[PDB]
Amino acid sequence: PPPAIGQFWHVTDLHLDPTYHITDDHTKVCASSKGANASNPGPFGDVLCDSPYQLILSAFDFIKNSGQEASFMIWTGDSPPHVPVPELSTDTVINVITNMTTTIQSLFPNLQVFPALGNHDYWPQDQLPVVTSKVYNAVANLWKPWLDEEAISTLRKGGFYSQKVTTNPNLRIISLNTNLYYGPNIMTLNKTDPANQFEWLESTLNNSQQNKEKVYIIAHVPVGYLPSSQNITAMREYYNEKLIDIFQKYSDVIAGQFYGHTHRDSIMVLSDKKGSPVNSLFVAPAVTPVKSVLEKQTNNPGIRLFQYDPRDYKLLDMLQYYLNLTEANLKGESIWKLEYILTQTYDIEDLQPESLYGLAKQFTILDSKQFIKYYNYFFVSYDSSVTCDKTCKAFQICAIMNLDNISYADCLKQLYIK
Ligand SMILES: Nc1ccn([C@@H]2O[C@H](COP(=O)(O)O)[C@@H](O)[C@H]2O)c(=O)n1
Ligand SMILES: *[C@@H]1O[C@H](CO)[C@@H](O)[C@H](O)[C@H]1NC(C)=O
Ligand SMILES: *[C@@H]1O[C@H](CO)[C@@H](O)[C@H](O)[C@H]1NC(C)=O
Ligand SMILES: *[C@@H]1O[C@H](CO)[C@@H](O)[C@H](O)[C@H]1NC(C)=O
Ligand SMILES: [Zn+2]
Ligand SMILES: [Zn+2]
Repeated sequence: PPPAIGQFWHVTDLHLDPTYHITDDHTKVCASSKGANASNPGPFGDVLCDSPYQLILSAFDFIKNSGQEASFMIWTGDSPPHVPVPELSTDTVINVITNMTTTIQSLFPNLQVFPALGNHDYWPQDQLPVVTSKVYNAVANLWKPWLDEEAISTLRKGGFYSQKVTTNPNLRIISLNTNLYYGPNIMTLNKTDPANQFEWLESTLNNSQQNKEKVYIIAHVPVGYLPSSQNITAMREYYNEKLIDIFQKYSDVIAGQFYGHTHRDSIMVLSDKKGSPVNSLFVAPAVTPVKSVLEKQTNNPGIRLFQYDPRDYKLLDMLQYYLNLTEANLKGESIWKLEYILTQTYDIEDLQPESLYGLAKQFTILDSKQFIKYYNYFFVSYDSSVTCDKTCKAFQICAIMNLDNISYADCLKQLYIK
């Protein structure tokens, strides 16, 4: 039993659409909808539209009014909205990051925050470079009030840094720019090691290894396989394999990992080369509810809070908060509710890797009531009469339990493939 509980927030993929507004021509409500009629728009947004400022605002207002205390906050990026490149620019990107960064800093003057860059936090999107740049330097200025000179230094070099936490200074947050590894990123094609991030990672980890230090990885694009499709890593396979090895090697140091990018609530469990679970990974869903017209599903906006043991930074639990957008628009109020408490709904001990690996196995049971939950929660309770066939479920399961491609294919073939 632990004598006090550490808590920190994780917010991601804010995707602000400064255009949003209610008007009678639903093609004009928000530029992110790209000309489509916004399905049923309200003051807190629309499924076809990125986040109106007031949604983003209510999310942070709920945190401040939450009645939870927190040592820090993790912010995994993607702040500009989904509109085509010509419609945007480097300066707009920066104004948007600036607004977010300021808005947070105003409401949370005393709170430390550790950002990571996402793939839309650049113009043109996804083209995050190896060497310094206007955006990298822009954010370094904006995030000074939360970071070292040492941190800040590397931040401008290639979009990344690492940082002891003020209120727990043997906890080091490592913020990675995994956008360097994202498919669409033309800057990094054919590069052995973009911005020497692997070198610096291997280096930064090895260093924490010795100094009795625990590490939390923060980043935007997760490692592993995208769970709602077949044999597609989120990053470039090549890098995913490379990163997994690194995490394998130093898993004793890493006490948790945290990502966004997918806009969905997901867990993953890294196993050692031997096949034994050794690191827990957590992909938090987005604040924006945005989606394609052809897509049945999306997320409800979401916000989450983690719990740790201040001694070893072991992960005790996670509480997932959300907005029932439809309701929130019907009432025209920000009723940020609690969706679930992780150890409660799944009836497991903690967030250790063995704990979660065990839950994963329970999912594999024919008609697992457990997996059913996990799939409601996967789209942040968005439709709850939602269902899932054997194949989709297989693609989820394998993703949760297999991070590198050997073991992901074994899991796929095992049951069954073209
Ligand atoms: N509404 C949305 C928005 C993004 N996505 C997916 O999640 C990822 C989100 O990346 P961005 O947030 O950088 O667009 C994309 O790879 C996209 O395929 C989705 O499935 N539904
Ligand atoms: C941020 O953006 C929104 C709309 O674009 C505006 O109403 C809000 O006041 C701005 N706030 C800051 C701190 O820039
Ligand atoms: C949007 O809404 C109006 C009213 O339903 C409709 O007549 C019009 O065709 C729609 N336009 C598009 C692009 O969907
Ligand atoms: C999975 O994807 C990679 C493409 O990156 C491919 O080379 C590999 O052969 C594929 N595996 C299967 C089972 O098709
Ligand atoms: Zn995003
Ligand atoms: Zn993204």
